[PDB]
Amino acid sequence: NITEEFYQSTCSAVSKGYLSALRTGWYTSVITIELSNIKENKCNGTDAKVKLIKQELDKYKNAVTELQLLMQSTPATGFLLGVGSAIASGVAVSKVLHLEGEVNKIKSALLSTNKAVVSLSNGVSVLTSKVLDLKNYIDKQLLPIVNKQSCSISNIETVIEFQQKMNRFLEITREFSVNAGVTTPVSTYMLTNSELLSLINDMPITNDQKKLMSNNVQIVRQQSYSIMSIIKEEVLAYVVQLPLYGVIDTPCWKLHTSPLCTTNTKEGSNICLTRTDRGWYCDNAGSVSFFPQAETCKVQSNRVFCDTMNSLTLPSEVNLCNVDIFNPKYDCKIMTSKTDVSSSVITSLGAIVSCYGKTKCTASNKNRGIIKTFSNGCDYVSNKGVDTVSVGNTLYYVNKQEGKSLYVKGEPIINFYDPLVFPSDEFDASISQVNEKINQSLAFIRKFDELL
Amino acid sequence: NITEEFYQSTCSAVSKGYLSALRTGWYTSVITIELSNIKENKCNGTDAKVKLIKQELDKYKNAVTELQLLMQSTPATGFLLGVGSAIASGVAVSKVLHLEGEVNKIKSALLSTNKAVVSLSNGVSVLTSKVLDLKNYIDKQLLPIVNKQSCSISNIETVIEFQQKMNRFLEITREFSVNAGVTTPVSTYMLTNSELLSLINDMPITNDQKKLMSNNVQIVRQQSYSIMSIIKEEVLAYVVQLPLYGVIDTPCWKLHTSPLCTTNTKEGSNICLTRTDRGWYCDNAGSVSFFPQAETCKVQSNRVFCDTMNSLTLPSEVNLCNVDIFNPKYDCKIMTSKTDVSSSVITSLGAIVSCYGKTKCTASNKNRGIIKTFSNGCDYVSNKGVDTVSVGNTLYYVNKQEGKSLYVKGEPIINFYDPLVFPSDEFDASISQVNEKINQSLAFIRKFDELL
Amino acid sequence: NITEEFYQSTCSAVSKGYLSALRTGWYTSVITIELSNIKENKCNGTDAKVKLIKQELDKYKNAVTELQLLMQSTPATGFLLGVGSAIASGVAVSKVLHLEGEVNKIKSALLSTNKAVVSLSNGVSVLTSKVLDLKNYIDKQLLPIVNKQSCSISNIETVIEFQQKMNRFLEITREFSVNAGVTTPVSTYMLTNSELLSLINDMPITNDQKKLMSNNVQIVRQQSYSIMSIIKEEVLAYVVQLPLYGVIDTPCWKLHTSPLCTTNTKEGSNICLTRTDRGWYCDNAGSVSFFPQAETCKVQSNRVFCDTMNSLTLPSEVNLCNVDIFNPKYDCKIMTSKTDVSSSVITSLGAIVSCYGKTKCTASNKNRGIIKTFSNGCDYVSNKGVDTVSVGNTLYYVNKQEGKSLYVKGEPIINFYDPLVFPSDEFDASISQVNEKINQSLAFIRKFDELL
Repeated sequence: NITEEFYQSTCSAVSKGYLSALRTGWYTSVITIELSNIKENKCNGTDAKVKLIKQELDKYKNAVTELQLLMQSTPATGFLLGVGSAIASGVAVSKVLHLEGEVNKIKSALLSTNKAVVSLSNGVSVLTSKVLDLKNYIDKQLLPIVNKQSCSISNIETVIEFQQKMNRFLEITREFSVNAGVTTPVSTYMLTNSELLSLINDMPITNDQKKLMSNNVQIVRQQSYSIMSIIKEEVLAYVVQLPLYGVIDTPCWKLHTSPLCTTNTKEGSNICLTRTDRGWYCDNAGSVSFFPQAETCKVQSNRVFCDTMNSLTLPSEVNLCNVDIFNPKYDCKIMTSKTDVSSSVITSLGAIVSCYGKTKCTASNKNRGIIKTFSNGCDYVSNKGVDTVSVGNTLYYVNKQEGKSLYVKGEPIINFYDPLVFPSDEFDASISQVNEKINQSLAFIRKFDELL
Repeated sequence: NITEEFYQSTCSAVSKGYLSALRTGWYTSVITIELSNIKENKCNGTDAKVKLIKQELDKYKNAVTELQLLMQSTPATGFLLGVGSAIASGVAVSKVLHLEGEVNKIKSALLSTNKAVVSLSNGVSVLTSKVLDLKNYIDKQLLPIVNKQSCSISNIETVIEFQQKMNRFLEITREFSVNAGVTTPVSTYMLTNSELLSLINDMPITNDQKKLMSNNVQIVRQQSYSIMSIIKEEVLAYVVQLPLYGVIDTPCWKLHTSPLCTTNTKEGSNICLTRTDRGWYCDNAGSVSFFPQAETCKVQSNRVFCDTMNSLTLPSEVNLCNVDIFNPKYDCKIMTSKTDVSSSVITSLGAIVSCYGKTKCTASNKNRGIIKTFSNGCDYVSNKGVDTVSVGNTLYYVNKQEGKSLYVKGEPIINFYDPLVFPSDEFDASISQVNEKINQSLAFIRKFDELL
Repeated sequence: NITEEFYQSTCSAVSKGYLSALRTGWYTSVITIELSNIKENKCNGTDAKVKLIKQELDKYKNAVTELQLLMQSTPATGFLLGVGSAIASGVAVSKVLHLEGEVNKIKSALLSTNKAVVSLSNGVSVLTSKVLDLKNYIDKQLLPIVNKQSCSISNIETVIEFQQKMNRFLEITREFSVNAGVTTPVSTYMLTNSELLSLINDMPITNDQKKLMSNNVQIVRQQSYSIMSIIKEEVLAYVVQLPLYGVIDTPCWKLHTSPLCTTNTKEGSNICLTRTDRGWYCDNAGSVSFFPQAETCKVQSNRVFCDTMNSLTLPSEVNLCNVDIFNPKYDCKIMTSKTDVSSSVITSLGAIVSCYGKTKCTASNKNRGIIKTFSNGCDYVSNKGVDTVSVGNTLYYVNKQEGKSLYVKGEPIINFYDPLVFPSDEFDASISQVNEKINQSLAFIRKFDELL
């Protein structure tokens, strides 16, 4: 389903067999945990069971005061990408929860059922859920024991039952403290698989997005956030910021670039060219979304998950950069220099190899050994036969993803540019920029020749 | 308390309502944990309690030898920032602890009280503390049981008591192994809240810094380090590198830049300008501290915490860059190019929006929907009315921090520069650099015209 | 054993007392854990022990289904470095394990002994091991209890024995879920010290590499990967990708660069020069390996561990850049600008200090206070006397590593270049590039003077 074409003219390759899943929104859900006020009780004794229960209660109290310590702390966590607050919706919902009666309203609403829809003070309604019931255990089967009337423990079963109806509050508090209240990815302790699926079921997305997020809950967790919101009264509420995917089943292709120099035998004076448009290109609505940072975009089988916050808006004519560089519809972006370095780029369905100078290049195999030797120039081999490629000192491994590969032979575009008037200081210039500079220099030389 | 002013001339905004807290030093404290030499004992049996105790002792021995495994391992963890060793003081204190009799001296000093001041071998005195007492349990209430004379366990209370007077050694050892001996931020297991506050109380800082670090212990942990130092004899010592704040209650302002191009209708030939001085500007003593990396600086309410290691020293005249770009006192830094891209910058008290070409721009609201439409040019709206802003394909969320915003209307400085002789290759140039280049080109053309 | 020489001509320093350990391959080993199919059993009761056992079994089932959730998820995790898949070998071994009968073959092979060599379906034989035996406990001492015939628990010893013959499956599953199936560094829970040493013993490396990796198992863990491979039948297999070091005991030196400007008293017109070749330089076979990213290379005492994937191949003549910049054998790389900034670089055996303009510079000591004051110009002091250095607003700490330092006095190379025709826009140019630009400008001026 994944097809790859390599263009020898620009030493770039694309993979147009991918399906898109772009995050175009945020969904906030409040998760509450009921707590108990046992700090007043101070049951103590020389008995081993009493000491163990006291230590467990001390750990619980430490966790509670350490969560309360985060209450007075605001939560917060290529060059043209810009900046943005990814957790802004979560902190807004937290601030809306910070008002006086919202805790009382959430308790009154959740006092009947586990999951309910609550209208907040700002007019925005968010789904609310209760995951843990610690009060129902402490105040009913532990509070009489901790009370000073008895201050005695019958058996170790009680302390183990407490540890197990706990340990989860402990891990949640530890994660909140380590991640300063903003934790990503959301762990299973913070939101288990069943509760996550239930929350996805009641989200107002459509059936296709529901199925997609149910089949990629790991990516959902990786693209989610959990922010500490309130610790007041006898409840603990933290907001989960689930992603919203509004772009479903649309074409996307990843573009890989490798530097292409000239084949001059001299050590110097070897001009070079490289394309500065690496990343994913997703189409959503009459335009192409550019994702320069490949780390923010995750690939699951044939489906790619990308974040629109770290994205750039480009016109639909950017696709012509792959077929015709000198097309007038769009201005392709290139980088110019003459550092004759040797390097190779590993692709999903192959490996672009371009070693220059006195650097060897071997495409080895796990059984037949070396099967291909590269000369001076851009080259590309599909992963059907070659398992790993070696460039000089390095030993790169080629991904063994199944698919089809295509080779588009063409004359390199660096052979059409005169090295005498070739600028080698461009960092983020374009084809039009380089053409204008070359024309300026050539016309300068022409007018000098005419004046002489 | 936070005020923001936006300048239309340079498409930059500042927020001068912040208070500074700069780290200008390091404080090292040694924390010791007593251990026991049970490796000689090999009590075993078919009883379930004996097997459980043996497994717990095996886990303890594994933790001990895994900490001893780190003994023979040295600990170690915009372009003009430079390099530096953040844990150099900690490794120096560790090396000073590595001498022969320092372990014996620390044991003799801490044998009486929990916290004491110890003069080291290098003449530097550091506060020392003992957080765990595992020897007092193992050698007094467990050693007779583990001894081969009995090799029998009366009840499961003993194994649970051991697990709980432990599990903390376990987590500490796991964190040390995961983080290669240098862990940051310091977890509550490594230094609890009470011990951290006690250590802050005896630090020789003044009352203001004491109160500030007591109210921001989360930031203190985030800016602290814990380095494994020694595992010898029957003690385990690791050094905690707490930050020292020598700059308290001084003005600081964060500056945000957005690219500003021309409003030409052509697809190309659209010159642009951007300021390359993003980051925080803190004044400490007759100078401004520049922090290009915003990740290293953390904001807590109206107080900002910054690290002087990743800082640059700038004269006090750098403030004039906000009011008068062409002031002769200081040379403002700008970036020149003509890639007409569309992007927006989210600010603390608003959002700077600058979309260019055929890219739409809407400032939506959670209740009234779209409330503002942006034309071609730099613009800025305060977060009082707009909740989220959308640029083309993206959907950015505006922070809802309370404050005041100001708009300073002015003619853009790109309208005063001729695009014909405008350089578009500058990456880290300045106003003087661009003026010199433009003057050179203009004088070149002038002298050609005079020669013809 | 570590010697450092500082060159005043280029304001760069080297440390040639290091020994190399380069990773030139990957070793994959399959680790299997036996599981049991208890999901059919649904023993329940009002007894406290029954409830505790049911909760433990529910936690085990949640861990199992959460590991099964990762089954349908492919695992995946200066400008001339290129890209590459570090876990490609691991995912290839996982795909080879994905075939039909490979699980049955691995079970049949491991049914007799703990560690055995297994020929895979692709013809590549990998060492296989079994670390946990959970089936031998559950199906023999727990299954009769969980069976509906009794559904009763005699004592809490059973549940504690289960928790302890577990908790490790729990931590492994939690780490796999947090790290999306690809975890690095490999924790001790995933591969303990004894099993790691045993695996190193049977690896086909030579004795020298065996000893080196046995003495640096922390670095081995830091440079290793653990990838979820299969969860089928009643076994759980995850592949460990250990590093292979094929370059042993070869010279390596780290090069540090600091900007060096002119000593002009004017605020502007102060040209500067900086070398853009920071990083480690390791020799392996007739060539020098360049590692621009210092984060990927770790230093252990006098031995440096580097990754060849993030490396560049350079000729052996690159060593001449340290002694003779203008040597014709190799073209040294420099950066040109005139931003007169003040900064210092902390070195292993000293600190290169270069502050320019009105910025103070003090080299303080822990006992004698300030011992040295720097004038305008590049300077370097060995860590023998100075403990910490201060540049303007900053307070940098100097590493106290023992060694020898050398000072090579020389005239700065910026004094040989005319500032009038000095280009100040070069980002990654070379000495030849700057010389060509200067010669072009000078010849242009010459021919103008001759024409006038």
